[PDB]
Amino acid sequence: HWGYGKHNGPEHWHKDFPIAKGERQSPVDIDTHTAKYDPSLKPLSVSYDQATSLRILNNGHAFNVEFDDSQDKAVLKGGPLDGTYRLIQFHFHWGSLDGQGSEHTVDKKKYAAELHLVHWNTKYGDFGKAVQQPDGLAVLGIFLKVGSAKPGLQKVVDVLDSIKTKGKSADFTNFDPRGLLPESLDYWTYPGSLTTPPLLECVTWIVLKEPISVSSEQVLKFRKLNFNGEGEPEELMVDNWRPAQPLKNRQIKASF
Ligand SMILES: [Zn+2]
Repeated sequence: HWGYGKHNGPEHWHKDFPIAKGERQSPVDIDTHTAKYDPSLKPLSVSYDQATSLRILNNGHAFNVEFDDSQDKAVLKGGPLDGTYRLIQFHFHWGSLDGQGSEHTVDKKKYAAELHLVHWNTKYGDFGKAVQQPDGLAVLGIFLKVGSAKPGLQKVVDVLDSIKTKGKSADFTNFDPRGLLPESLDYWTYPGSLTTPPLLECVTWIVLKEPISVSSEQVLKFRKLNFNGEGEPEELMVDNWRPAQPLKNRQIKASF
């Protein structure tokens, strides 16, 4: 149904998902001069040592690297969060050119891509119940710029040929998401939403200030994926990002 084309893209989503014009939609532009340092924010705790990846899936709008979230293994806590959030999957948004691709922007600057590590609040028991709550998810967003290759990303890049089209999946065990993190965990945080339909307003966004560097060859491989299914007209999976939405009555806080 919805997608990123001219006839079914972000400006059309509100027809099927009225919440698209809601009060706490994502992504947003992060104005670095307006974001206020909050000394009460506790350091972020990213515990991915026991992460258990399972599979990688082309879902028609991105590719998701899925994790076993039936136990407290890979969790995010601390920072602005109260409680424990379990990693369920990560995916990226990217562009057709290096000058665009990220969903959040920083002083209107667009990065080549953006990584979203999606976590759900264990007090709600499962992801489906968590997305119906204002504090149901915590998404760790990390910007990607083109320059040096990210070694930890190569295993993901190399399996993309096996999931070129919509609906294809492939085994993807023993992938360590710690290899996708930048050095610093300094971050900005604000209350927002999922950036793809259903656009539910259930996300505490934690966006890292330090981008990771990936190579041109790495991002070029993302751009070879397809939005379409096998045996259908080829539609390159590029520009799968929603543009910045009105900040409205929200404050972005900085951990630094
Ligand atoms: Zn995303």
